[PDB]
Amino acid sequence: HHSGLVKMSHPSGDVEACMVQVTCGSMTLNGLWLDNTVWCPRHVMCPADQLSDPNYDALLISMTNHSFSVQKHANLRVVGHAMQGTLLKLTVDVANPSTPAYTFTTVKPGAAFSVLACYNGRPTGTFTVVMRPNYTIKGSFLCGSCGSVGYTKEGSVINFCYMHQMELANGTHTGSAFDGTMYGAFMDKQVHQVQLTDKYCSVNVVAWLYAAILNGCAWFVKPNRTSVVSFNEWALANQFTEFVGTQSVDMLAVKTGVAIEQLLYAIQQLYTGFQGKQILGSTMLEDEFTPEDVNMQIMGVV
Amino acid sequence: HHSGLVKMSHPSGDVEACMVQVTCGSMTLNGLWLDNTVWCPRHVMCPADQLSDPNYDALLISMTNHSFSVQKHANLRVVGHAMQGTLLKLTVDVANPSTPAYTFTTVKPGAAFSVLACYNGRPTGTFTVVMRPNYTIKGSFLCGSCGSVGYTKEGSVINFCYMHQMELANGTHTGSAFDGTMYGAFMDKQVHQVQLTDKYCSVNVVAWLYAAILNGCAWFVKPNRTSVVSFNEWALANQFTEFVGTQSVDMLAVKTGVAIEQLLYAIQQLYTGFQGKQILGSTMLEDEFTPEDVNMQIMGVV
Repeated sequence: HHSGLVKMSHPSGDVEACMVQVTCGSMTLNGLWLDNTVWCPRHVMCPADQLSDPNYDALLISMTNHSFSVQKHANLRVVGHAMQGTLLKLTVDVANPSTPAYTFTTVKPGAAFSVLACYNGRPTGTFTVVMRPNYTIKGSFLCGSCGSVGYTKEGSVINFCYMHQMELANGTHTGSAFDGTMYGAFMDKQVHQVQLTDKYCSVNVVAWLYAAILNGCAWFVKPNRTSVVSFNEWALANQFTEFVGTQSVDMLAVKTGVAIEQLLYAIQQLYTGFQGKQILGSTMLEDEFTPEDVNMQIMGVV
Repeated sequence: HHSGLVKMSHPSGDVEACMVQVTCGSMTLNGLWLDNTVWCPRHVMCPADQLSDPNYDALLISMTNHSFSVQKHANLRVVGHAMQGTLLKLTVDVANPSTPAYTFTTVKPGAAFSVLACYNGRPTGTFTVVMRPNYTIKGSFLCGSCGSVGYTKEGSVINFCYMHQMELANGTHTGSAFDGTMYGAFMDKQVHQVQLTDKYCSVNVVAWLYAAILNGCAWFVKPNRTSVVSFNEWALANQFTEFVGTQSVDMLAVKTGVAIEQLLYAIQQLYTGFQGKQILGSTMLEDEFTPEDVNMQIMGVV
């Protein structure tokens, strides 16, 4: 029985109309054109032959407005340049007439967001990811994809949360918030960097087990219960995040009549082994679907 | 090590500008507005209290142009109505100024395509699926989503291949081609229908194993070989599709130096058990990624 659960992205049209190409010297990547501002990663200033441990403060000073070329696939004349953390803020002379209603925000581990992968200012695909507990995402990014953006949507308002910067040695990806900070302890330097350990997102595992119940698959449900506090102590020893419930999890508990604390116990047992049984066609726990995804795609509740 | 492989959809903007709401009597669903034509599922004519085994020929005759209301979220005046298989073809007085370059086509089992899920003429998410060997897809569709469309893209040209019609008892979905035929032996009737058995898509499994090698995971590779002909005889007895190679598979064979016939042997062995080992973090074979996906997302080859 198919769960009805898929990796679902926001429609990308509104963001598509905001993507531009930014070139500086030997380097080309993507930017995001909102109002009179173009945001892009600051390593566009960096000579393609010196991306290792660059001095961005000095590269910045060396640039003038004419050092930047912004192109929509039109030329947008740059009339101002600034650096905020790991991002540039270029002011251009034309405001984007397709600028949507938007905010900036910072996404938290466990939460999902949509990504528009672009090359040369040209959108090429969209996908959705969860921010891992070690502040990477498991994306699909190649050379020339920096500046691609990740975003959520609430109603008509687009909440930009991510601008892609780099790949780590283990094939996962990270980038910046639009306040210029990198997610995690990462730096936009092409050198060896420690990576924090990943973890299962307990809340998303709970969501997944609820999805299974909503699909009639409930063999893992016993009357036994672990409290939230005792789960969280267990979790620290076991590479799960600590669980923090939400209203969306409460809704699932109500629709199913199965308590969070019964699924926490179930997780503790399934972690040691499924024992031949499957769950929604899987033999390991799934933490890539959020309580919100389950509520929306299975129950029609946004 | 993350493969770099994700479920990737085309950017949806071009199709978003083609979606409308179609209402007839008690029923509302989505349509696709290209040129002066709006396509939508024919059960929009069916009284919401009689969707079981309807007589569409008689419902059709009972309609006039004013029986249909088309709305873009504008009102498009209907000046012609026709039925082609399981689809209506409404002619409207305004041509869609955002009509992209397009074709119609029919997607084949194993092949991937992007879906724009809409409700009330309003796009709400996008995702990508593979056409299963029993001519269902594992989608995420609720009431009011009929008329959502699936499509591929070649360059700038959008190839429409699917208009959503129904959910089956096992939670999978099917619909029509734009020639009006349903995929498989399905009928657009809300009654019990046999369902063919699903199968692993051998070609996509081969793609997946190649992806694993490209990510450094090659323990399942032995010098042993099964020919294509002997695999295909095995496959019929084992709920795999018969394998049919393509140029995109040949490219992967060349990049890796590992022959198709070595991975066919590997599949025959992994089918009986992985034996504790994993493959790209999975303990079962994966057939949701195509040779094209692997070439594009891992190697930069379209």
